[PDB]
Amino acid sequence: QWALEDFEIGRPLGKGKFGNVYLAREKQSKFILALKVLFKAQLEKAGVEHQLRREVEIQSHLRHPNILRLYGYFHDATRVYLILEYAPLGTVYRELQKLSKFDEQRTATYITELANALSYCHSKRVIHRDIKPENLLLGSAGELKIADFGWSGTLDYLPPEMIEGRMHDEKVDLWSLGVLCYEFLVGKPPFEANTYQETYKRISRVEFTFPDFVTEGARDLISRLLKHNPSQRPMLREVLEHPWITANSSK
Ligand SMILES: COc1cc2c(Nc3cnc(NC(=O)c4ccccc4)nc3)ncnc2cc1OC[C@@H](O)CN1CCCCC1
Repeated sequence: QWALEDFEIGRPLGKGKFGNVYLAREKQSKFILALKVLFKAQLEKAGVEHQLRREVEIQSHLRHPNILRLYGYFHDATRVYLILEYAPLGTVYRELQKLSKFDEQRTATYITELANALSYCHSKRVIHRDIKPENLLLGSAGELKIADFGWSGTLDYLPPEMIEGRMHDEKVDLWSLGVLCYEFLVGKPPFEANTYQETYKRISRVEFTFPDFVTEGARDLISRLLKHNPSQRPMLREVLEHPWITANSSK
């Protein structure tokens, strides 16, 4: 049983459509964490946000070093509160804008962290279909943390099966992994274009190319992951064992 009076509120970390996220601290022990405040009146209008409740139930039973922890939640008369693990280094997206693009060691280490996390999720019957840089946070040691932002995803990261209105499964996560590996190395997504229509067309036809600096091992992995036919994509164990991943990962 938590209470608002148990925390000291600090600076705003980000803004959303149903409330904000603040840096906070437990008064007594002085423990740093993140607090998200949502307004009921807002939830019960944008839809029947019982979705929040299901998502909170699901997220609170996941324990992995590469998945952001939901420590708990409570509510009062007008607000609902989520107590979250704090990520000191911020978003991967912000880090990407600063460096322009990552080198092979950093990229390979990140892909390894995500495959492990996605593997644990699949065994828990949890499939994302979403995992943008903006939604990837960094811990104290620089480790990746997967957060739950789309609990309520532009075209760039969507797989062919989806925009083509077919049925999907856990194979969408392999596609996402390919788009991300590419964006990390090149600096931008593989199907980006001036119009929505052209992007839709390139994804469906799987039309993309690599800049000259991209390595052959990197091209190999990404070409295997971005397969039109979902069943032609490798298992997560095959990604963790790919020669390019093994050679450049710092472990
Ligand atoms: C972008 O800035 C942030 C968002 C965060 C954040 N956001 C977040 C919001 N919502 C959720 N979750 C949910 O909405 C949810 C819903 C249902 C069920 C479960 C979870 N998870 C994480 N969580 C934790 N830490 C965060 C840190 C953030 O920024 C950190 C920087 O400032 C620190 N700064 C320090 C100095 C150098 C530069 C970086």
